Amino acid sequence: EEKEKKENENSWCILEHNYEDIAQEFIDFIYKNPTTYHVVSFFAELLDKHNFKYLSEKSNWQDSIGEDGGKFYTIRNGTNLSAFILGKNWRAEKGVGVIGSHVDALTVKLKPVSFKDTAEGYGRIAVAPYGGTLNELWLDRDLGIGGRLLYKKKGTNEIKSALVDSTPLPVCRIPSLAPHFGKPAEGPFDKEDQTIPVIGFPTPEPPTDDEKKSPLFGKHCIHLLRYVAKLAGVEVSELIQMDLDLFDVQKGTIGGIGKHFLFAPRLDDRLCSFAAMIALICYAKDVNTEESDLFSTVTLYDNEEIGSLTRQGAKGGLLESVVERSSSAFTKKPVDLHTVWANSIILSADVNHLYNPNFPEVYLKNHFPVPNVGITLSLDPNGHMATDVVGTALVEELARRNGDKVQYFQIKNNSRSGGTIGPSLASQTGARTIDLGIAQLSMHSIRAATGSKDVGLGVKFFNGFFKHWRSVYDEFG
Amino acid sequence: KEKKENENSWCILEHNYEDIAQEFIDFIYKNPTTYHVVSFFAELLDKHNFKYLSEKSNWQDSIGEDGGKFYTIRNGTNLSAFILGKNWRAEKGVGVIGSHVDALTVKLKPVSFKDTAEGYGRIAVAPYGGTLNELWLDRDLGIGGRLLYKKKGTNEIKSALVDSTPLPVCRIPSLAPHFGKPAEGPFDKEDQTIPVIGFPTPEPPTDDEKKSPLFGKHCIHLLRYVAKLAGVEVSELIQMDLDLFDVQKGTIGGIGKHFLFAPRLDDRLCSFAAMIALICYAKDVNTEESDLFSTVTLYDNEEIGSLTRQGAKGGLLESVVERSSSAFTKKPVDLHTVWANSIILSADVNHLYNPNFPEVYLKNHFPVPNVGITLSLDPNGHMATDVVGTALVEELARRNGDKVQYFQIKNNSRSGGTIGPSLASQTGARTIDLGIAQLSMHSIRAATGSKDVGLGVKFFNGFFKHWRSVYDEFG
Amino acid sequence: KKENENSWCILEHNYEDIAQEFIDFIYKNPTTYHVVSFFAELLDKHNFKYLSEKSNWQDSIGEDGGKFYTIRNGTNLSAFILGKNWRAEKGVGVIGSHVDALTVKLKPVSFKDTAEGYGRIAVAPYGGTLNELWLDRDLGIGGRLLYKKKGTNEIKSALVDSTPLPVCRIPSLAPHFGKPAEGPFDKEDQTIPVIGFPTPDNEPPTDDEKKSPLFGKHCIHLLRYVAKLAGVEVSELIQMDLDLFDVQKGTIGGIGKHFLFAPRLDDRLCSFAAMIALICYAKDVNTEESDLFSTVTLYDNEEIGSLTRQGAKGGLLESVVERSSSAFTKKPVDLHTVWANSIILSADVNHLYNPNFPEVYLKNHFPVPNVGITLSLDPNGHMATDVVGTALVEELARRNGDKVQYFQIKNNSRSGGTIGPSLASQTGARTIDLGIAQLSMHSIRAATGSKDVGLGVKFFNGFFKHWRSVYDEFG
Ligand SMILES: C[As](C)(=O)[O-]
Ligand SMILES: C[As](C)(=O)[O-]
Ligand SMILES: C[As](C)(=O)[O-]
Ligand SMILES: C[As](C)(=O)[O-]
Ligand SMILES: C[As](C)(=O)[O-]
Ligand SMILES: C[As](C)(=O)[O-]
Ligand SMILES: [Zn+2]
Ligand SMILES: [Zn+2]
Ligand SMILES: [Zn+2]
Ligand SMILES: [Zn+2]
Ligand SMILES: [Zn+2]
Ligand SMILES: [Zn+2]
Repeated sequence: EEKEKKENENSWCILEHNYEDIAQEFIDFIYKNPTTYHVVSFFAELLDKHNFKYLSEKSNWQDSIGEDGGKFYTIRNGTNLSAFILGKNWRAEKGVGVIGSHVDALTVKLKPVSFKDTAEGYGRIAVAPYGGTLNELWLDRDLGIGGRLLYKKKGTNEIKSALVDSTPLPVCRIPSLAPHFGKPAEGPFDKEDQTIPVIGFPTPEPPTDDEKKSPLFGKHCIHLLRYVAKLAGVEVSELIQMDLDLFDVQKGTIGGIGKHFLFAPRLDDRLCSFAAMIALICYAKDVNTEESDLFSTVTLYDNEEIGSLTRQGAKGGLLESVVERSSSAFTKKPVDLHTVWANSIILSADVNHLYNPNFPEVYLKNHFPVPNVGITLSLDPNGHMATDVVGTALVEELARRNGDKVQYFQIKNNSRSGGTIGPSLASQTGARTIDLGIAQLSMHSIRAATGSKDVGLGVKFFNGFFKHWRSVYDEFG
Repeated sequence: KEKKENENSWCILEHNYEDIAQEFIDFIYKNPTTYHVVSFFAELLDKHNFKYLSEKSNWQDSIGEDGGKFYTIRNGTNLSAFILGKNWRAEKGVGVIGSHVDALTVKLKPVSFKDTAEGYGRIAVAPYGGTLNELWLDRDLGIGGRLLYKKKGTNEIKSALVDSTPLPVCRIPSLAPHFGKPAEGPFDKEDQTIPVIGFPTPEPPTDDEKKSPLFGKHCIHLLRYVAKLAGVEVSELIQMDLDLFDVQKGTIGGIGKHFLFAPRLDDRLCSFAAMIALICYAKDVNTEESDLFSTVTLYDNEEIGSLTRQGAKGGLLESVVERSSSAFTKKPVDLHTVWANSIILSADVNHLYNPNFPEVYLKNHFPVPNVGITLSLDPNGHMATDVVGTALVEELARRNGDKVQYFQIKNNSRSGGTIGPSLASQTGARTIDLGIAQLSMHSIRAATGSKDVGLGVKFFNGFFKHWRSVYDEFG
Repeated sequence: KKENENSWCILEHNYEDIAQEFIDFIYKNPTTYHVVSFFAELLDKHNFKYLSEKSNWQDSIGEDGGKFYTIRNGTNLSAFILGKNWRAEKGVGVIGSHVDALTVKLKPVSFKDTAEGYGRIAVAPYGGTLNELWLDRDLGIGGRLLYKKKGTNEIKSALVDSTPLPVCRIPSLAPHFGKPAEGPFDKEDQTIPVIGFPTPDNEPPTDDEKKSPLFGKHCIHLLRYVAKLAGVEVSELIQMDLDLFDVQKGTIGGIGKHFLFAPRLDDRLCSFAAMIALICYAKDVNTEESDLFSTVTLYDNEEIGSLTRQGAKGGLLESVVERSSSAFTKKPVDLHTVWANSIILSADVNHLYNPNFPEVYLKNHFPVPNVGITLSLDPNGHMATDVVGTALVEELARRNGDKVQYFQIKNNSRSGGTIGPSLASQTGARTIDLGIAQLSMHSIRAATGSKDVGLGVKFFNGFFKHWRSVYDEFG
């Protein structure tokens, strides 16, 4: 009972040097929450279990947050979440300790009309890529279906939503052509005409009159509508709309001959999102908000893989909104947000690239990370990352204090860089922003890899950030 | 009787789609530049009892507890009209239609002067967006836009709009195919697609005309002409912002009159439909009794990416809502709560199925003429439309008796972007990309359905009436 | 006193002194850090009070207004003068420029193994550097060191500069070797700075030196060198952000001394000219009497797209005006009214006519040396300049006795973009892109007219004196 509670804290927050348990919780998390909707829902439920109070965006917060502050979260669009801890003794000059990550991952979306005519008896579905999917890595993979259904119960005018998930059933697969056929079997393949998921081969019930009353009748195969309705526990007639993903249902696993690796889908950026959220929860356990003088948050964004210019992406400003609304409700007096942000540190936590020993020519000597060491700073002099000399120094100081190791990633001068939310958050807030993350192999694959210790090592680092960033940043004044 | 007949034609109350189609054609023809379009809507708003508010003055003394019907203009090319009900509160949100009034055109260069070329007069021009291609060759081009002038013996700089219509002052002449390879396009936009304005025979500049700041920057024939159109002296002209545009008047067409052919549909088609819908809706709205905040905001510079003060990224919508709500309550307004409860229709024209290019249209995701409004859907952020917005629009249409169509690109194709994503992130409000579909977007002369203007007006009117009620189903 | 004012502020037609001060400024302040520090020291000497971003400005700015400046990141500076009689309807008179220039940055780990005895350092390009123009140039090293004195927990900053010593040179391969000596060259493997060729008798690292966080990240000779320049121990070094730059001092040139040759003109030329205009202007402003709000805001990261906290998109201008106006009045300020009445000059260098490349310059739309400020015009959103802005600057010039030139690209050419569109969009204010024209933009060593620095200062000084009065004629 009491020993199990101590052992639980030790596993989740790596207090007894137990990295294996947190690695498995991450794997289970990825497997049980295939879509962005599931991930945000998982964290929402996690936050409820650790006494964070949900606040709706749709209502003013002046009545919900008082002088004692506390632990809160809000959700936008079901895909964009911000959790935060506000201290009774917080002032504008203390700033905010932020970790910003994204919860969207490369996937395949069902088209608004997924219906395709049968092709020599084969059932197929019309889909679209979200980011750079539907390539050769997506061929011959077991694909489940899941996401958000919108429904309206009979004899009501309420539109409600349900999350669905076929796991472990792979409902479809994108079949490669056998190499025996020659040149037609050689990639790359047309994302509209060639990489189409095969969902069935049915044999010889037709649609009922009630099923035909569904808004989605004609838009999707009657078998599909029946299936998702059964998963949701509603009638076909009640289905209003849907937003469904196809995703790899292969469960993650520890691997390598010495178990040094973790293989799993959708690491970018659910890896950092998970580690940052668990760190927040671990940190929150020992925070009395009545005595604290800090403002801490993890904010999770959608649509980072498509450039962040949506209301649920980093450019939509959920962070800025949360800090403005909370501080207004907290003090009930004029808060200078420019002073707030000038004293803040934002960690833009996004996965970066582990050294791949089979492609040494793309990695910059002395500026790549390796597995199971620690967090990696993303450095770039051309604005792809927001990291600057003070932020580098802050993180290195933090790590030396907390016993963490820090690695570097920067591109070769003849190479090219990805871009993160970091520059966007820095510009929108005016606050010093540091791009960093847990490094991984095979980013944007359907199944990626990181170190087996790296989930725990990330949790450890981010926990130390929340504990010590304010004290460390004060050295620079 | 006359007022009942006008309401039927303009607001499609008696099922009359012909008249509103003709008014749209007349509107496009009579207002060739963005300046003219904004001026048209300003005059229209004045006639329906909307009060102009200047951006340069604080609105607290102009808007009170009763709210009302208002509009404002930035740069002469960015206009926001709004209806603020006396019983509005932050949790009601705002119902917004955002469209753009800029269209592909050709601009006179700051110095339009060119030396005569074997006797031919020509003017130096620049493309605004993807113009000066083969579709702009051999078209009758009028000249028009904004002149800035200063009356002689005064210091004030004033504005006049000018328009040569029906006179086409110039034409970009194709080379006869007889000459062979030189006559094959594409053509150089600087050296080959140059408007020919005249061929003058053997008065030189007077001493007064030389006092013009524009003397030497434009041909004296041109300066005299635009001076005459504005009713000012050449000496008084300080600057100008002039377009060249197709003066071919729009028309109903097709063997069964199913089509409307007209220039500059992108996006004056949705802008007109949304604005007429707002005026129709406003006729039956008592602002003393209303609990809603409704707006149509019209932007400039969308075709060049919206990053100007008069484009979507310049934030006129957000400013209007902030200034209105501060003046209205005279107390702190939670603008985050306002936008969280809002719906933005990003109304921009999308693509009708072209039966001659079936390979670029996505099966089950193309619109056809004369059916209804088309949702623009995109999973990679080119459009702001999401699952809830789709369901909302479909719910709204089922209630109002409208039809809804889909547009989405093929996976192996390419998509343009709209202001929708910009508005969504700037406000944090759910934004829905949709519009009236058309053929031949970005041509000098495009086409849509002859009923689509009226169908568009009907849908947007339905939006203003029922969006709040329908969106409450999702809460 | 009068001789100093006449030299700096060009009051007795002395253009050579200010040109030489500019050359000295460029030579003594090679990095963005030095440039901001130079302007900070200049502002201090002219009685502008420094305000930290990290504290509320309520206790530093009162109803009297005054002369102030603030700094973000050591590279983003905003200086401003706020009049006691200022109100929202007077707006703000803004010059916005950038102080970052194309350079070469040391990598976070600059260490390289010796290569047949040669010492080299690992570096990266900031903008389009490490090309053939960067070969065979004498390169100095300088920038910001972070250190922590022994027995303290205080991270402090020091600026270092090797000038006149060129520590580095990127050596071209001799043409004798043939094809390998033909560019372009790989920026990672071929354009690597050579820093030395050490001999055995450069001592081994001491135990204290090994305690540095930077031990292993840079070779010990480099660490010892930068420690000696800052006056600290190697062990105390925490981090560094260092540039490589041309140490060739600028000069007046041409057979008639019509030119000025110097490195890093983009955009320290306009920044210097704008800042000196502000100080010259500020000498005769009594803030107790003034009703104006004036600012020069200097940005970092313009050359890489401005999307950082210290770039234009980070909003230091907007922040300055909001914080100032809040502390100034303590009765709420309508910022939308403020910006609606404002003028922003986006002052960034544009392109002088290069007579060797006539084919890329647009006839009647290029500037020449020693005439005056050049308006940057573009109808596709690369610049923010509009017809009213053009007329304002021309009016202003006519009143102050300045000359104005034009720059616009040919229809078949390509344009760069400035911060102008960003600033116009973020504020909603009318923004005018203009600048002092130069040859050879983005070279390691560029050129402008020898009179153009003074002509720039004179024009910008005229702007601060007269912009409010002139813009009132357009109302
Ligand atoms: C050669 As193919 C278009 O079938 O990948
Ligand atoms: C766009 As990314 C840095 O999540 O691969
Ligand atoms: C070959 As050509 C420039 O006359 O279209
Ligand atoms: C830039 As567009 C969607 O108006 O063609
Ligand atoms: C031809 As080479 C890559 O040595 O510049
Ligand atoms: C990006 As630029 C207009 O300073 O060359
Ligand atoms: Zn990614
Ligand atoms: Zn990522
Ligand atoms: Zn368009
Ligand atoms: Zn459009
Ligand atoms: Zn530049
Ligand atoms: Zn520049």
